[PDB]
Amino acid sequence: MRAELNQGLIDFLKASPTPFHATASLARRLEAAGYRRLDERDAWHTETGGRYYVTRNDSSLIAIRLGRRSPLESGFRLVGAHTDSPCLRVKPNPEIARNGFLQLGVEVYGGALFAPWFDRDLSLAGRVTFRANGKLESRLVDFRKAIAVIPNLAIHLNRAANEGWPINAQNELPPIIAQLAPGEAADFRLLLDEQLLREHGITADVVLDYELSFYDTQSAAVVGLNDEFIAGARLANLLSCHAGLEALLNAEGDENCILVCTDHEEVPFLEQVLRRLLPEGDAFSRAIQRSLLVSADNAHGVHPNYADRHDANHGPALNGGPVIKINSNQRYATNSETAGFFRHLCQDSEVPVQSFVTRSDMQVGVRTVDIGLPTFAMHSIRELAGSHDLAHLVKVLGAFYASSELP
Amino acid sequence: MRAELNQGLIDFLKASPTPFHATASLARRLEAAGYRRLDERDAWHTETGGRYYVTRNDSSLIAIRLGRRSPLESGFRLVGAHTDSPCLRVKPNPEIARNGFLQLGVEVYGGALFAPWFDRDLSLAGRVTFRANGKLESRLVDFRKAIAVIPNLAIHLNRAANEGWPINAQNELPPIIAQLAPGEAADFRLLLDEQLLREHGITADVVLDYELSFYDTQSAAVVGLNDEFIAGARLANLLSCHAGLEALLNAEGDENCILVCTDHEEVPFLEQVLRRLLPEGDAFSRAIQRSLLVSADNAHGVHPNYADRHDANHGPALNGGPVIKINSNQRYATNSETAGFFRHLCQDSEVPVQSFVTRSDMQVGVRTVDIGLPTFAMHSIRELAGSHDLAHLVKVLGAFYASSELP
Amino acid sequence: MRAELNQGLIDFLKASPTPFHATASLARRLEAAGYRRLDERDAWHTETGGRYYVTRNDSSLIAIRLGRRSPLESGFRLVGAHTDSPCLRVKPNPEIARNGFLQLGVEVYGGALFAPWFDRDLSLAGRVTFRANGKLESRLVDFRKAIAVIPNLAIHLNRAANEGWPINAQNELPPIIAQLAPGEAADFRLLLDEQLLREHGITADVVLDYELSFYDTQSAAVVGLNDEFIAGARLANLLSCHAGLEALLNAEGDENCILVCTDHEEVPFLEQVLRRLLPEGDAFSRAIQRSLLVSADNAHGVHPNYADRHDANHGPALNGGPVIKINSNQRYATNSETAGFFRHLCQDSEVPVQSFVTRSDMQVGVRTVDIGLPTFAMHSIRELAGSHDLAHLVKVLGAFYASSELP
Repeated sequence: MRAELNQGLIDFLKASPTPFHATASLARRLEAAGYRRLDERDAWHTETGGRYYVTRNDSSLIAIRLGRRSPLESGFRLVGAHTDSPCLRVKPNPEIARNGFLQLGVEVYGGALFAPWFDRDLSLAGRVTFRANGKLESRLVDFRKAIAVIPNLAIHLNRAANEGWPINAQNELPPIIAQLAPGEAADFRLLLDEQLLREHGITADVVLDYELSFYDTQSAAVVGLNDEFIAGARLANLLSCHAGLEALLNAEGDENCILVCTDHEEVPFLEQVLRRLLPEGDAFSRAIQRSLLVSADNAHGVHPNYADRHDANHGPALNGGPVIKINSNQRYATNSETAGFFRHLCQDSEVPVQSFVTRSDMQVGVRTVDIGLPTFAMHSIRELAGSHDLAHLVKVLGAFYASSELP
Repeated sequence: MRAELNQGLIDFLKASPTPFHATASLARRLEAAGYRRLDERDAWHTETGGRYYVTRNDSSLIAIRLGRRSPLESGFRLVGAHTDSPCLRVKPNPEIARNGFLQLGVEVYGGALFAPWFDRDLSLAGRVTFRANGKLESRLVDFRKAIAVIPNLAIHLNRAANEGWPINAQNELPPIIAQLAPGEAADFRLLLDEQLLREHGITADVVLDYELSFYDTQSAAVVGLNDEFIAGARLANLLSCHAGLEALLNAEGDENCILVCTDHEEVPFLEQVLRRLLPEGDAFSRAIQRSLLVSADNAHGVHPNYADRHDANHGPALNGGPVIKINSNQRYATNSETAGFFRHLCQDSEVPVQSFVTRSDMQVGVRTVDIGLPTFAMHSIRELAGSHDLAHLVKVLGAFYASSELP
Repeated sequence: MRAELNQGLIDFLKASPTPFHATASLARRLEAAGYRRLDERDAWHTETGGRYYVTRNDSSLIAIRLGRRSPLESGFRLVGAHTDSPCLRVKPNPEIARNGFLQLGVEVYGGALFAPWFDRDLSLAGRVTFRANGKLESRLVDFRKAIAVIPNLAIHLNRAANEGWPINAQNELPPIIAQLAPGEAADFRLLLDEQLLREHGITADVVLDYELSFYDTQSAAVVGLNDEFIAGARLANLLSCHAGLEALLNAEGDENCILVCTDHEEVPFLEQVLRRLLPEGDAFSRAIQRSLLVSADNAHGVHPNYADRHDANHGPALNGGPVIKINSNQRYATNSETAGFFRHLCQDSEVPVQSFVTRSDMQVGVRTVDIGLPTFAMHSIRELAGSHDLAHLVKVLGAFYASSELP
């Protein structure tokens, strides 16, 4: 699957600057493929062999493909990933006016590496809540244009820059967006009002509150001498969202398949949705003990400039296939049964597979295997992954969704 | 003057990833406007009204517009800038093969800020010297494609990351360009030999040596909510080269005008060229003491996130015009006469002008005014300047080239 | 409201030295309003228009108003607060007899500020479990009288006292209660036995175990030149409990309303109670996704003597209204929809509203808005809040409970 798979990823990442936009993008694909949307507030609706999806807070999405087999006989095959990434979010009273500039105060979301955010052309996107015609409403907004930058202090006025300093997020991260005339008031909510007009044809009476992320206007791209790598924001964790969605949509077989993409993994929806697909009593527990969750988030590749940060025996290579993550050591994480099963699926699929244990010096109750695609620069504004690995992941996720018996 | 000057800047930066490429791009524009090349190795016959340029080492360039009066009487009007910028250069035996990767060893050129170089899509460009058909030759090469990246270490594996660490250039900076093998051999010279074929049709007996810089594939761009800023690598000092050239080519009047763009700022040609424009004896000193040099670098704008790093009285603004830079501790730097003359040309041109001396706790013999366009993130891989400043500098350098005479 | 409201608070604080006493004070008010206690051990027979409350461990309480529309169509309006505060609790073998005194060993509960506990007139209260007539029983006890003090070491014997020292909880906090005329054994359980007699007229065979907090005998009070402030212990979080209860008892409309006042916030009852209010299966998830929780905890006012400890843009004022708390790094916390809904509710009730994110350098699945009354000196033994703010919160919580539409 190429190449086409990698251009698909690049398009998905571009359409998905934010968990909201990721979720909307997953949704449009689910709907083009015949999946029907359920609202949790309504009575469902639900039919053996139906394909459905449900969202929560417009930022988390569960897709459900019911098969022929009873879950009380065959369980579910669940794939889990997450729609959020570390980033910079605009504060609720954000306007900072100094030395002729307008800046926006930000809060750090997740474990963001701060340095990489400097000297990048940033735009802004996310959810805005407002009142129009007596109604409380929300829409998504994406400025698209490069409107913000967080410049570094020049080396000439910060000479031990390369010796390193403790980056103060409060002081140092606020992006510059404009210059103000001598002259003039700053109103960020008025700018969101203008953006609602331009993007949706809507005129808000009052803009109330928002969840708006800065993001890099540089698109993801295949890089390297033989196109071995992909570079881009949000590879952790939209690459897995995309892989999982692609495997669900192409899935063969008779199994009950679930794709769970949740928000806030960088900080009950699944349980609550699964309990609604089941008769109650002992059904939930019987279904779950026959099920398996493949929990897909990125792993660290052994980095050649920082090799000793890895276990010599457990250094995953980019383009070396999914990594089974061991920490034995957490409750419902990889164990011998789930690791073994996954490992056998890889060999059946002719996909190489790696191992990684989190190095010796540095809830529904479903069995799980924790897996990751090897990744460098995790939590930077621009990460690096293998250009062969999306294909490997989609293939092994497809095999999982069609798999007959678990361990 | 609007988009056109800024778009012209963006095109010039994109054609000029290296001092060699900058020189070649200035030479092509000068030839298109009728300037002819003088070879330093040969006798020159130079006339009143002539338009010439001369290069040295293919990385430095002086353009000469002779007016109707001898420089012995009317002097020269010189604008100085530089073709080089801080960057990373490939070492002469650079292949590093570890953890399945091919990396290239690099040296830091100039006072580069290291951090901003991480997680960027890099290409490579510069001079290659080789033997073809027993002839020693050189050409320029630019791979164009993003073939390299210097990944950050993931936050998970470098958790104090945001608290700063002294980046080790020898260990941390070598870019990844490919995956090998095994036991595939790596030969960078062979790779240059292929690029010589692909780009120039040239076969090459042996590739001997090279001067190659990594550079960002992301183009420069107008950014900001009201398009107030320009972001790009090499704004220091290519912005000034371009302004000077645009001023030289368009300047009214008939003065003796010189544009000097030299390599190895950031670390005799001028004197040796200008001597050859004059008769023997005392002519040189006479013309020089009637001349004035505007030495155009970039200045630090007062940064709103780091504002107390400037003098409170001498904080220049992006888009507030050229800055006259004072340093009494020189050389032949700005003095009252040269600063006065510049300040008066600005007022006549209706261009605003600023001043700047450093915080008080931080040779031909030609009189000089040291000026700069205000700039943030000097010596990063991506700096920021004002989108109105280019027009301002071109106007005033234009008035300067048209001046008779001196303060 | 007034004035009455503030005296009502002062009285509630006085009757509520412990989570057990706060719970019994809420219970008594709820019974006098006609709400009826449901026992979690029993099957419930629950009716539209009902009026109920349930306690667990005698220290958490949930009050329920059932309206005539089903929660499946209209959701619940929940307000959450907590009955506990940081304090010093008596150890299980606590008698310390030294230098002629009797002291009681203490445990620190919550993140209490130590310094403020010194040089205060303390009493003692809480739950005593004992055997009387062979049977195992609990009662609440409150000594009322100032029986304990934790004195500072004098300046003369601690001359660097004002330069700060690390207060050791084990050694420095044990309060003095008496002098032993030795004599003379020290038996705390006997003392507790005498208090049971004095306060309840029961005679106890043996005192087994207890949960006893020291607390300040100084009543809460209106302070300030214009009576702008309220000072007293436990304003975090008994102000919110009080305001919630007042809002619930006076709420207009007939919506489904919950007041949840839980123990141990400072360190499943809600979920387990809500399920019993609904039919089987899908009713729970439907009701919840239609519900909203206003989670009411004190927030930090910007302190004029320590202002830079706030974001200069998000520095909430005492008497400036409830504060909407934003922290994007929490799963079911304020979001743009719940913030916006609450912001508009305040504007519609004519109540001023503020926002707070922290400085950037510093589970039933219900949607939530986290709010707080601006406060100084949490969690001292004596905190400070605005004397207008209780009125603001009671109004806005009234409007929420009377609100048909939820975000």
